[PDB]
Amino acid sequence: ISSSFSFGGFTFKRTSGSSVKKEEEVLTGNLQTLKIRVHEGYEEFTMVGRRATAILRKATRRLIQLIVSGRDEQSIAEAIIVAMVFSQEDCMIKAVRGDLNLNPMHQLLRHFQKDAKVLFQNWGIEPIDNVMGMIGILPDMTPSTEMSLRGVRVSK
Ligand SMILES: O=C(O)[C@H]1[C@H]2CC[C@H](CC2)[C@@H]1Nc1nc(-c2n[nH]c3ncc(F)cc23)ncc1F
Repeated sequence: ISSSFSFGGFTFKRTSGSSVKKEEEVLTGNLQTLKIRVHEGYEEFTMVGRRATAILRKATRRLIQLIVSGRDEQSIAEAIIVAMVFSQEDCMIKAVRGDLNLNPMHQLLRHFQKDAKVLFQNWGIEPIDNVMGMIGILPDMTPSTEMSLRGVRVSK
């Protein structure tokens, strides 16, 4: 499996861990069957885009943590969407609200890039502690000191 690759306009580089691929069929939130390569394992990545930078920890169909820095709200949102799709989480699969048309991961990404409101509302939030250098981000992509999208923090 490749150590560096591109997804959603971000260069990903695996800095720790490894995964194996297992083909699985998942049911989307539009009741469509999708055949995807699910990655199994613990991994850490960097993400570098033109307008945002992040560190992503993940496990099998599970986002662990995304620490993201970006130029503005929109640029941060772009990184979050890519990370949420990349995670392969079921809540992301179940947030699909269209029939998808081609690589299935790319179709998922394009769908959420078009409108991420259901993705962000269904993802979940959590309370956060005041940690120096970080802040929370709400489903509407605005900041909060007290709560954040689950597993997501913004570097500031
Ligand atoms: O699976 C693919 O066809 C490609 C598509 C474009 C980039 C990504 C994500 C989709 C994937 N390629 C690659 N994906 C991965 C990978 N590691 N861990 C993952 N967890 C979820 C995932 F979803 C993809 C990966 N490691 C090396 C790759 F080279």
